[PDB]
Amino acid sequence: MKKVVAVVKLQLPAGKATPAPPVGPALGQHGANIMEFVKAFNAATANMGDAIVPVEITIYADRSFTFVTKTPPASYLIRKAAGLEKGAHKPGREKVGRITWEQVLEIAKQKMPDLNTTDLEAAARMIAGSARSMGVEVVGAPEVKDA
Repeated sequence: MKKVVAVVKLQLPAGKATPAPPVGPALGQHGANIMEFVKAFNAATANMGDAIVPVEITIYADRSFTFVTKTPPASYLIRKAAGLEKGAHKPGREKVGRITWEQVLEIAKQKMPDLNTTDLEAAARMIAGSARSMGVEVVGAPEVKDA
């Protein structure tokens, strides 16, 4: 028994997971608990939705699998900072989706723990611009003449 003894470096599909992974035995022999493995996975990938995520299941001989990923594209925290209850629907004049500049920033800041990004303006345009993709507006974005 020592520090990290097995690292499962590979891709994994959010949700759409099952007792039939490429590892299975290569992971089961550990003795741990498969269902537990998948549970925490599926359970988190389910809490976030089905998708694809690169992971390196850091397994320590003490029989412990360290590994957690999340932070969906936008709706992740946008859902709150925005204000989407039921969701999208037929066109309407109600107009919804208003996030503030600082809020999208902080949300666009911790968004890159070690990603190839450090420019606020980039991550900003991402969360914001992405919002534009989705269908939201930012209360902060000067670019219109007053006359």
